[PDB]
Amino acid sequence: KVFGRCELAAAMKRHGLDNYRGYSLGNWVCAAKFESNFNTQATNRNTDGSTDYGILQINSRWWCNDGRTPGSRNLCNIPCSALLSSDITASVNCAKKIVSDGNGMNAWVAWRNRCKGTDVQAWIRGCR
Ligand SMILES: [Cl-]
Ligand SMILES: [Cl-]
Repeated sequence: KVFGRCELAAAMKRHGLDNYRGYSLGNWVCAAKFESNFNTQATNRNTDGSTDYGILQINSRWWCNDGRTPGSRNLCNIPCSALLSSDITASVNCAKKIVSDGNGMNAWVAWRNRCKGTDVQAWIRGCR
């Protein structure tokens, strides 16, 4: 599923990401744009051998199991493939754990490099 921008904002708000750990909804939408281009099916291998999965590019070294990342933890207790669903529920629940872990949204490299410090509210402007 390639989400539309407002469509993703709606789904993230429904699942309770707006202001979760103090991050406004446009932070989450901006993270998704730059991590996955709003594509639930996105996968990208990282230099360390892990892979990032789904709409928020959640990593196989710590958060989900893909069965090919030595030293994997699976702190969200999910197969990584479940993060590619057209339904974002598992991705959102796992992102909640991630963002609660200590460094907040800085856990998302694309957020830190392309969203943090910018006008993130622009990402939900025009949406109902
Ligand atoms: Cl916002
Ligand atoms: Cl924070």
